[PDB]
Amino acid sequence: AMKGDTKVINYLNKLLGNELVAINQYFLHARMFKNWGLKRLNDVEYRESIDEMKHADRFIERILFLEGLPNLQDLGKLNIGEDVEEMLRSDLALELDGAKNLREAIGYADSVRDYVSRDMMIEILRDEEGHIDWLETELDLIQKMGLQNYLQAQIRE
Amino acid sequence: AMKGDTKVINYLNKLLGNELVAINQYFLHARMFKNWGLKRLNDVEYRESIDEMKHADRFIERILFLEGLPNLQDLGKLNIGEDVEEMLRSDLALELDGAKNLREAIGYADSVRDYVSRDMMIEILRDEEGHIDWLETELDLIQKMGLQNYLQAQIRE
Ligand SMILES: [Zn+2]
Ligand SMILES: [Zn+2]
Ligand SMILES: [Zn+2]
Ligand SMILES: [Zn+2]
Ligand SMILES: [Zn+2]
Ligand SMILES: [Zn+2]
Ligand SMILES: [Zn+2]
Ligand SMILES: [Zn+2]
Repeated sequence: AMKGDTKVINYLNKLLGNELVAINQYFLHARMFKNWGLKRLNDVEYRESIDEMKHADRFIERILFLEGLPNLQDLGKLNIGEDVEEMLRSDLALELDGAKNLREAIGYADSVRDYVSRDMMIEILRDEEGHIDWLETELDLIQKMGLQNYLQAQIRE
Repeated sequence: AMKGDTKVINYLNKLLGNELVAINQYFLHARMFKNWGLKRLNDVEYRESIDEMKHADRFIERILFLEGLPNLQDLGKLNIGEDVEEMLRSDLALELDGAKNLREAIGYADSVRDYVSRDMMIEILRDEEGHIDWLETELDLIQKMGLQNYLQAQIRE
């Protein structure tokens, strides 16, 4: 029961849209992984999709508490990718942009004393840095091994 | 293990994108309803969101079976709406466009003897006509009652 900063609400709406794009992209990648028998990749995607759903729910709850309404930007075109490397590299692109947006939002909410919105986003950003670390690590392994050797290494004994 | 019609795959990708837009919009509406204490509205949304997730999964599975890959169009801007009538009227707009697209796809898959894709979409279209009926009925009740009386009538004894 309070009216929040108008720029804070706009940030929260931008960030919510980011989470929804990521969840859509996870929906497609999971099924693609599963079809190729890539169970370890599928299980990480699935698990991170749960993280993002939790973030979106937090955003919407915060917007509603601030007497704002959910109102999304153009969510654009997804770049789903055609092979595993491209899929993970697209995910990394989304994640790095989302983290950039989160930092910007955090700086601004902090600057205007919206410390509840700030603290929620800080928690979310910690989750996203974990997502980034995972992607970077996998992509570095694909570069080291070559994609086909990497994929062959996912096959279960 | 077969290669499907290229236009059939493009239809399936278009229709999949439709389902993802609808699921995003359900995610936002559910939480908005829940916040306003509109439990009956929230429960229908939630339940239909489950239908749409099932449809998207069918589409992706069919695309993968046809040796296609998931590849989405611009999913655009959602019109979330600012009051209950606007929210339901936006849902009706999505649903009517999605049903139009499904009929078009059904006619074409039938015309090229892709009767498995045709039959899957027919099943999906039956679900969507149910969604439409529900929306139209609620919207007719809002017109009859006025929105405020309608909303007051949702309140639980
Ligand atoms: Zn992914
Ligand atoms: Zn997230
Ligand atoms: Zn993430
Ligand atoms: Zn490379
Ligand atoms: Zn809705
Ligand atoms: Zn559907
Ligand atoms: Zn529907
Ligand atoms: Zn009206």
